[PDB]
Amino acid sequence: IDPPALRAAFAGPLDPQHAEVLLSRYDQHASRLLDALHALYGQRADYASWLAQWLGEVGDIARQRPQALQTLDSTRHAGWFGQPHMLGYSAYADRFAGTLQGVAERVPYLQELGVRYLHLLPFLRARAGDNDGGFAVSDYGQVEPSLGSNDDLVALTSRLREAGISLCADFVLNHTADDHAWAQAARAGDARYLDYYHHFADRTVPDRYEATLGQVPGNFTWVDDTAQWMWTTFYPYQWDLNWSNPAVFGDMALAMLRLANLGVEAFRLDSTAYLWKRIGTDCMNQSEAHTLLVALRAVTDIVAPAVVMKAQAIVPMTQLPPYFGSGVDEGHECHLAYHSTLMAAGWSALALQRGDILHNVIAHSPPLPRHCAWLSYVRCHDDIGWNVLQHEACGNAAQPPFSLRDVARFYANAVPGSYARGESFQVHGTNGMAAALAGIQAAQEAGDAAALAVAVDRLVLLYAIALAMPGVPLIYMGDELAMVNDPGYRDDPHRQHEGRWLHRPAMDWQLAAQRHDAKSLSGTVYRRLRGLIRQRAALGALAADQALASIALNDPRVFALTRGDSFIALHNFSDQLLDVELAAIGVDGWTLLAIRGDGSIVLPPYGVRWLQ
Ligand SMILES: OC[C@H]1O[C@H](O)[C@H](O)[C@@H](O)[C@@H]1O
Repeated sequence: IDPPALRAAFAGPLDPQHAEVLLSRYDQHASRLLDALHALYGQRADYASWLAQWLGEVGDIARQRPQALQTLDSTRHAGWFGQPHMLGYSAYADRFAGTLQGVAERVPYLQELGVRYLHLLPFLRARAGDNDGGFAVSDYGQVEPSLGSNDDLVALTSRLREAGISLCADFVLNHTADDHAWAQAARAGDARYLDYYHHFADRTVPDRYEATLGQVPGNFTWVDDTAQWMWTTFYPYQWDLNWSNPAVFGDMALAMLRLANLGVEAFRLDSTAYLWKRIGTDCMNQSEAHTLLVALRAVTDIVAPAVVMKAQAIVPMTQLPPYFGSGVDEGHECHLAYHSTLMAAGWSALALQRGDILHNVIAHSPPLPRHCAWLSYVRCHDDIGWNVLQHEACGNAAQPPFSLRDVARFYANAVPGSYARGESFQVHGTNGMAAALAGIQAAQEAGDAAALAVAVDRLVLLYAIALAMPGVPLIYMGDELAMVNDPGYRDDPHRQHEGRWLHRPAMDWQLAAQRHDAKSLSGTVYRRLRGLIRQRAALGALAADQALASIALNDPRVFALTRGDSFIALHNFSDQLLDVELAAIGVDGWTLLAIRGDGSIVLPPYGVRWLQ
């Protein structure tokens, strides 16, 4: 409890030329950091010494932050990630361009699309053999050799930065691969690193925990080398870190800052809802898990304020707001959170031709805290998790119930008339590319030009929705070219049995070349999306600090989304021509060229109209 001594510990390693700005930020945020750490570790006898030692290390890393990034830290404004020009892209570096140097040479492509936020999937050193597509991390401080070197990472972020692109990287902080140095040291008998994990000799403690835990068989894995049961929420080769140990917090905070110093500007906080373990509970979305994130945010506010934290928490709407900070800490936790509820409702709506479901989600979308926004999306590297919509599926006063079962069966083409070509993964989730799910694949396979045109309208409709949202709209690699499924995985050696590869294709650069050709399918999709991106960028009304709402319409097939007080986006989720009367939405304005009026607004099947 000696603030000046802690401040001195942090200040020591800083250089005089760059100590004032840093110390100024420490002075305004350090208290929140110390309060969070006290709540978590304050009772431990080793707390004070650990704290002063770690702060010194933090100071040393702060000092090492390249000048260009320190400059960014000082010039970037809070809320920068929510400006209308922000557009995201998510891809595997290997699938995209093979290696990190390859990705850097494709930046022009990302620049032309209008990308300003690039999420590269797990590219840090991963477990030998199976590693869940990189999510079993074995070194948080080093790039996977098959992808390149840390030098290539620095050259990539420097290049990205020039093009106005912020690299988002996964920070898998809940668990590490079981061949991570810490885990190997544990396996070797080091009690210091064994304690970086949750380990038990008998199933005595594990069963008590098992009493209230939900399983993502069981939550523990026997390990001969440590001769103990290790907590393994996900794959058996992924050991849950012990965040109740101050050392784990310290070292993980340092790893995060080292990544920030390599150019990482955004952190996708993986499985962040499982961070805190307490018997008698489901060990999910725990109070302390949020305190951990508040502490990591305070660390970034001090050392690398240009960076943002994004929660990866695929949970129902009601459990997302706390990720932006609750009560006293609102605005002091994560900057972004995935709006998975919206993503699943978009597809549910499309399959059911029901815009009322989207009115329901937006109408109930909790208002964003200042300087916080949503990561809106259509697809990603995982299966579509329909269960986050359990609550909305029950219906309410305005929206009758809908069937998650039927929605999943429709996209799995397990029902007669479906234009979808996804596959059930495990209500089981759905695998498949956006174009495969919206009808593009089926139409191409039937060589049915009319159906193709309509399928194209459906894909665009879903993306138009994400693009009108407050935050970062994230395009999943290849959707901009309407790439379809990749059944090749069923032929690949050690990849069959992992159905998600169906929607993890290697980037098709020939298709990409066709983007110029407006008569081609890829070129048609690319142009429609670019048009929305272009219009979005010019609408200050779409900035994340402007309101988001939805006007209740009595025609269930329509969805009216509003931003601020000047923008309205109209959507027809059915295959019928219909119209919306100006009365119902109180308008008479300009029709945006996503491509005026005092007459009703006619919407073609699956059409979208942006009005100012
Ligand atoms: O635990 C492993 C899982 O972590 C996250 O949920 C990733 O999004 C998913 O792709 C991965 O399989």
